[PDB]
Amino acid sequence: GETLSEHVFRKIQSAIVSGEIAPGSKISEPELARTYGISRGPLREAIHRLEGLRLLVRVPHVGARVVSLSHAELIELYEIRESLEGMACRLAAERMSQAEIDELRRVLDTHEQQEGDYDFHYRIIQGSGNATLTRMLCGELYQLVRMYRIQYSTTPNRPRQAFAEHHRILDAIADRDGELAELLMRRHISASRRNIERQL
Amino acid sequence: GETLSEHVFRKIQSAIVSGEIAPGSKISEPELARTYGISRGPLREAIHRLEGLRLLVRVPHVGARVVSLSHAELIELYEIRESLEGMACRLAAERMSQAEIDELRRVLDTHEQQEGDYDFHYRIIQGSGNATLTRMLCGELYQLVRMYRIQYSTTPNRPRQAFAEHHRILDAIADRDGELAELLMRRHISASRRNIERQL
Ligand SMILES: [Zn+2]
Ligand SMILES: [Zn+2]
Repeated sequence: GETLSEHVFRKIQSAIVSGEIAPGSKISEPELARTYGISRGPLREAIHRLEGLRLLVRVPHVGARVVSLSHAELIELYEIRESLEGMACRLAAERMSQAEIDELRRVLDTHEQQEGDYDFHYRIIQGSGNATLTRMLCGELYQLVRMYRIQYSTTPNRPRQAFAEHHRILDAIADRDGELAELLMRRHISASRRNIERQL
Repeated sequence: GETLSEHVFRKIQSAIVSGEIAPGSKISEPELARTYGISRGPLREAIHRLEGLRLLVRVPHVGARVVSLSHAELIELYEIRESLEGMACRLAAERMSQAEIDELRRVLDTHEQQEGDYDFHYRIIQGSGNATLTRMLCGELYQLVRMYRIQYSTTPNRPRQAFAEHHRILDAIADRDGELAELLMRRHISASRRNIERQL
């Protein structure tokens, strides 16, 4: 079972990621507490966790604000993403069983929108054999990625460019070439960042 | 101000890291709740966070256990550490102001034990200009590092070997060579892992 402080966290985290609460919105704490009817005891525990995930920001006199969704935060998020997703492909090419790679191939063929992208990257991170890697990618970093993409959709020709990048990454993992797969993942993540930048 | 669930978390996290609670120890939940006298409402919120940090482990019928401190967990922890500390040096050589580098040089000269190591790595991660990087290194990963080193001290000749490795890393950062500094950091982190492995 979950605690009350955890139920409030994820329901707030979903409203921020999906866009129900706009970026930069001031969080009315006694007001939002009336929406769920729970004391401020465990409520600060929820807000403090969202500040650590850099979904909210602590303003010193005023209180908590939804993150700026700015250019500097985008560079911060894709720096770590490039390093973590890169080493995930390096370990996946080393550790993914054969049957794991064909399953990764099926998911690619069928999807031939942003959740099909999640499916491809999720297996690779899972195939890396590192649970701490999954917590930082799928648990923390992918939450801020999801709310940049909702506010800034992909450009018309991106899904075709990104799909070919996926095929080359999978082919390097199947060939057990971790050095090439890490390099291809970095280019693919860097291409995703430049897409969001062109719409800021 | 902090919440009660957060006060209990850090006091438990300190007892696990320092070694007051042995690795693999079964956590008696109603018993440990009597030690602090707080209901199980916010208590599960503390245990769940420690499982995410992989300091505890959830056993399905029994409950929570202190982490195994095994060889597989050591490889998991130093995989991410190599990638994150490596890119931290790459960004630090790009972004650390001049005055930041001399300050990093002073700390090295004076310390010429495991907290002097923390001081050197802390400035570099701080100099990387990435706050999310600091949260994952100093906040989460360094907690599991601290409890491996307490249970397994350094070998007699390690501080001399590690000190020279620090001087070469700082020299690459001062020369603004991010590619070399990232490579030197990886070798230095890999050397630290092999030290702990020799005592397992
Ligand atoms: Zn993708
Ligand atoms: Zn060191």
